[PDB]
Parts: sequence; C-alpha cells; structure tokens
Amino acid sequence: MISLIAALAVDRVIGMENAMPWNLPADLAWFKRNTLNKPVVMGRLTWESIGRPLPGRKNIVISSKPGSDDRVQWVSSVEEAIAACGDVEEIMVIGGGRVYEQFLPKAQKLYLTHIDAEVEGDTHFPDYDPDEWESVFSEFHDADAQNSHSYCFEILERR
Ligand SMILES: NC(=O)c1ccc[n+]([C@@H]2O[C@H](COP(=O)([O-])OP(=O)(O)OC[C@H]3O[C@@H](n4cnc5c(N)ncnc54)[C@H](OP(=O)(O)O)[C@@H]3O)[C@@H](O)[C@H]2O)c1
Ligand SMILES: CCc1nc(N)nc(N)c1C#C[C@H](C)c1cc(OC)cc(-c2ccncc2)c1
Repeated sequence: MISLIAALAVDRVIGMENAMPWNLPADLAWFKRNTLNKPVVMGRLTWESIGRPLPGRKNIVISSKPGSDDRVQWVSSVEEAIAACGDVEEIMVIGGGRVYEQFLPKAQKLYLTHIDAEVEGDTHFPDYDPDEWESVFSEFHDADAQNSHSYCFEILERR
C-alpha cells in the first residue's frame, strides 16, 4: 500500500530554499513512529537536503541522473519504484511536491501534520479533493516549550 507523510503549514506550504521553515520535534517523533520499519521514497533535492539515509530502512530516491550514491537505491519513475520495494504491506513517501503529486493518485492513505503557522515557501503539497478522503484519526496539540506552533496529527483514507 502507498502512503504519503507530510507536515503542512497554513495554505499548504512544505518548504523554502531547500529546507523546512520551522522546527518541530513532536512532528519529528510522529514521522519517526510512522516511518519505522517501512521503506521510504523521496526526490533528489530532498535526499540532498538530508544527505544521510534513514537507519534500518530501505531508502529509495527518484531521479534522471546516475546514482551519485551507493547507500540508496535509485529509480527513474513511479511503477518500478513500487517494484523496487517488493512485497511490502505499506510504502512511505516523504517528499517532496512533485513526488507527492504523482503518488497522490496512487496513495491510499495520508499521514498529515497540520502546522498552525503562516510562513514563506516555494513548494506546496498537491491539492487533494476533500471529497476523496476521510479522517480516521485526529490528534490536536497546542504549542509548548519544544513546539513553536500548535499542530494536529491526522490520518486520512481514500473513498
Ligand atoms: N513539510 C514536509 O512534509 C516536507 C517533506 C519533504 C520535503 N519538503 C520540502 O519540499 C521540497 C521538495 O519538493 P519538490 O517538489 O521541490 O521536489 P521532489 O518531489 O522532492 O523532488 C523532485 C525531484 O525528483 C526527480 N523526479 C521526481 N519524479 C521523477 C520521475 N517520475 N522521473 C524522473 N525523475 C523524477 C526530479 O528530478 P529529475 O526528473 O530531473 O531526475 C526532481 O528533481 C523541498 O524544499 C523540501 O524541503 C517538505
Ligand atoms: C519534519 C519531517 C517530516 N515530518 C512529517 N510529519 N512528515 C514528513 N514527511 C517529514 C519529512 C521529511 C523529509 C522528506 C526527510 C527526508 C529524509 O530523507 C533521507 C530524511 C529525513 C530525516 C532524516 C533524519 N532525521 C530527520 C529527518 C526527513
């Protein structure tokens, strides 16, 4: 099964100047919890935004250049990227925007972190039709010491 996991600011902003315009440890924990023991897939600039694989996970990145790296599996499209996962129950897509867009029709579940902050960004999460998803899980958290802005964790499923 395919799923997308993302942190969304106000009006769906996900990134600015090859980075994320916030720092939330709670959402980091949520990310780590739901991406654990699952394979992850990302685009080039995101991989380059990290530069180091996720521990004990099968890391897959999508591109049009030769693998500049041997510690990760390189793929050039969507359907063979799924075949690059094998016989798995759940596949994780962690970004970014164009990957989100291409896999959103493929995705059957959405792990969304709703960040309550309006901030600046060049990249957005694909507009999904709220007609197409329903919320099975909603967990709201106000901002605190470690968390600069409030946030709400949500799990969506297709219909
Ligand atoms: N808040 C969040 O949840 C979060 C999480 C992750 C990332 N982000 C942010 O979002 C931004 C990244 O998103 P993005 O839209 O810029 O890029 P992206 O989707 O992560 O990466 C796209 C890259 O992957 C390659 N690619 C994608 N599909 C391909 C295909 N079908 N065939 C061949 N290559 C393909 C493309 O290069 P080529 O096609 O030329 O090879 C392209 O350069 C970053 O700024 C990051 O900081 C935010
Ligand atoms: C807030 C992070 C985050 N939060 C939520 N709720 N969803 C997400 N999808 C992401 C994210 C992300 C990006 C794609 C990412 C890619 C990556 O590709 C290797 C490694 C990491 C990462 C390696 C180690 N420690 C922290 C993050 C993050």
